[PDB]
Amino acid sequence: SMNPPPPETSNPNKPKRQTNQLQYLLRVVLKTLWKHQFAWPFQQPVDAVKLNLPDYYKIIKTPMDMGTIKKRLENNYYWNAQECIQDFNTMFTNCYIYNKPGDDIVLMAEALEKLFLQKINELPTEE
Ligand SMILES: Cc1noc(C)c1-c1ccc2c(c1)[C@H](OCCO)N(C)C(=O)N2
Repeated sequence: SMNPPPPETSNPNKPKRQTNQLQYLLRVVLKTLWKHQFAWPFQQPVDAVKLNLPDYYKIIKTPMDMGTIKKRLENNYYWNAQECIQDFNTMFTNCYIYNKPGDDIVLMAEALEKLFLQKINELPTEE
């Protein structure tokens, strides 16, 4: 029923870094997806109470959303690009797992992912 606490977006005991790749992830990748017309359902954790989806957090045990990702990048939560790329993949994967292959939300995720894969194809090599 109730929503779980959201994923953490800072942690005093987790080592922080900024790499040119993480800068690219925030400035080009996140920026491009965030502003997209299909971004809004992904800009914050799935609110399963408000959506009336009691099974969401019985099914999805590794939630992720772009709001969480944006804050992680802003806080320099990550050590490397892979951690961030992983968060995006988890977000898309959760969507494809919970929802049916027809669904608008799935089609939305697919277009965002297609864009994601384009931008990530041009990730710079490290400075
Ligand atoms: C993301 C995600 N992954 O699995 C689910 C379910 C979502 C999701 C999150 C928020 C919303 C919706 C779906 C839903 O559909 C949005 C597209 O119609 N809706 C009507 C809405 O108001 N917000």
